[PDB]
Amino acid sequence: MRTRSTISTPNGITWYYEQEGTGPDIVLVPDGLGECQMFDSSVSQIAAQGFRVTTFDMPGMSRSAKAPAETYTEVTAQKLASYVISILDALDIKHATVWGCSSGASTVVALLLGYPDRIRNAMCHELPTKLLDHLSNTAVLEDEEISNILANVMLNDVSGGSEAWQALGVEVHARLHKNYPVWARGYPRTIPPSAPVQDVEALRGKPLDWTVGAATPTESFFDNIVTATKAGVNIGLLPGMHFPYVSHPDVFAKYVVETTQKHLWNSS
Amino acid sequence: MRTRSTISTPNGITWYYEQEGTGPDIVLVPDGLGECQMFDSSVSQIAAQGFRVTTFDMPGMSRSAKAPAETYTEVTAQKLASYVISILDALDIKHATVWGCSSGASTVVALLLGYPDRIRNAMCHELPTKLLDHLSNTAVLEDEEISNILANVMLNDVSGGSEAWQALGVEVHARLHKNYPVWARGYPRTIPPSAPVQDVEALRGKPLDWTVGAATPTESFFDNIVTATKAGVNIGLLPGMHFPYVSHPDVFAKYVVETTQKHLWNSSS
Ligand SMILES: C[C@H](O)CCC[C@@H](O)CCC/C=C/c1cc(O)cc(O)c1C(=O)O
Ligand SMILES: C[C@H](O)CCC[C@@H](O)CCC/C=C/c1cc(O)cc(O)c1C(=O)O
Ligand SMILES: [K+]
Ligand SMILES: [K+]
Repeated sequence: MRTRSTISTPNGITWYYEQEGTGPDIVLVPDGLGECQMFDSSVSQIAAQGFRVTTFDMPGMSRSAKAPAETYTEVTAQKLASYVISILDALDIKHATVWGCSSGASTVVALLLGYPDRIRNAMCHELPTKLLDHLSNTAVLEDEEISNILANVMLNDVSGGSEAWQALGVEVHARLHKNYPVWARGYPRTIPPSAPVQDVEALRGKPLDWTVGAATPTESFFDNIVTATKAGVNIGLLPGMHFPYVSHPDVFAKYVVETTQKHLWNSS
Repeated sequence: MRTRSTISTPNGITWYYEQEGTGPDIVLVPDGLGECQMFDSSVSQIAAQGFRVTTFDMPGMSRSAKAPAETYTEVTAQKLASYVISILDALDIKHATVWGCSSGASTVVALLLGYPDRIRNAMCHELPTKLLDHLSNTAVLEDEEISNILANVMLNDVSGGSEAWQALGVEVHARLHKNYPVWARGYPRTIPPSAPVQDVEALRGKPLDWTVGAATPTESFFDNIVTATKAGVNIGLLPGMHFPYVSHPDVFAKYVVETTQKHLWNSSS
């Protein structure tokens, strides 16, 4: 029942995407690694509740690598939001619920603020607003050292579940291996300063639901809790750390379905 | 030089207390384990910046164990605040800056709200507001089972620094071993519901500075960040987890000194 295909947008990107289901649109935007196979289990569980679920590899990453260099260098939330609107346009998705973690979180808040008529509601998880020099500094290393450093960070520091992370399988980890240097060179130096959470009053009353990982060290996304609370935005936790859709797919799917259902009720 | 002595209060407690320095009073209230040797390095560093620093073991715990049963059973923030005021009265400490973590955090917020004339400013760290059934359930086990379980929890789950925690040494850990069953039977069922942070508007504008451990899992004191932000109370992080005065004593001491200095400036302003 899964459609697995490609679509070309006039910004030069040939996207790999997947779709499943019929009903209101739910779009799952990847984290910075850009790898939509991380949503595989959850896409079927969400679609089975009466939704059309769409996800895709991000430009320059995995199977969406046929893209111009501007789409995967000096990347900002605003660039990514423009790229996601281009694929929604191409797929004729007029009104979508959106999820994103990491740069995906920055993307979905930029989508909700920038394109309000297009976005039913946004779920953001672990939105990066701080420059971390130790990750910025990986951008100047050789590709093999970047892949080794970041593969270890994901598995041992922020996966929220090392066994589920490894169980993504050899093919996915081979794609991630190639994505690590693209991510290092294009994301950590430019994504955090582009965070669309400088104007707290712009977030107030918006259909935004914000999460942090329950096991994430407090320091990592402390600022997300403070910002959400200042804006009166719903803020809570999902199990695990940076990849709840990998570590806890059934909890993740239930959250996405229940949050979408809450906004469908409110909308009527 | 450090005073190390005992003093009795008319509520029946014989306190073990330590004091060092001259200047404005800073009082370091222990966490639930009630063991003031955890502050030993910090007391000297803080006192050296021009403060009189006082600390003590808590009633029923460590060297303050000669105390009536009411002082270490059915413990609440408000009971602990009344006990701390008793020792501050006994030591003629009229106006104090106070620090506390855990049940100590609940105690210092209860002190600031209940005795505003006595408290210059309060620093609270990791204030418990939720009942945890797995900790409340230790109370029915045998003393040795409680000590073994909670010694392991403190080292592995909340110390913030296994080397520093173990380096407290045999004397301290032998006192903690005896305290674990007292704490388990007296604290976790009654402290969280007593949290004095249910009235958010009562906190607004108060001289309160709130911290959580940087490495603490986000779930543990998520509610503290939310509450502090709702109240407009200063909220930030210290290195480590539940025992920054053990894991990072020099950072802890600098925080206490700088926060006290900030409020001395504001008090004159
Ligand atoms: C206090 C912490 O525990 C210290 C270690 C934090 C480390 O493990 C986080 C690993 C995932 C990185 C996200 C991130 C980082 C960055 O510098 C820029 C970004 O754009 C991102 C992003 O896009 O998500
Ligand atoms: C989501 C988290 O990771 C789950 C694990 C949290 C666990 O490891 C922390 C242990 C520290 C507890 C202090 C405390 C707690 C309490 O419920 C009542 C009290 O009275 C106190 C007190 O007296 O100090
Ligand atoms: K699950
Ligand atoms: K230190």
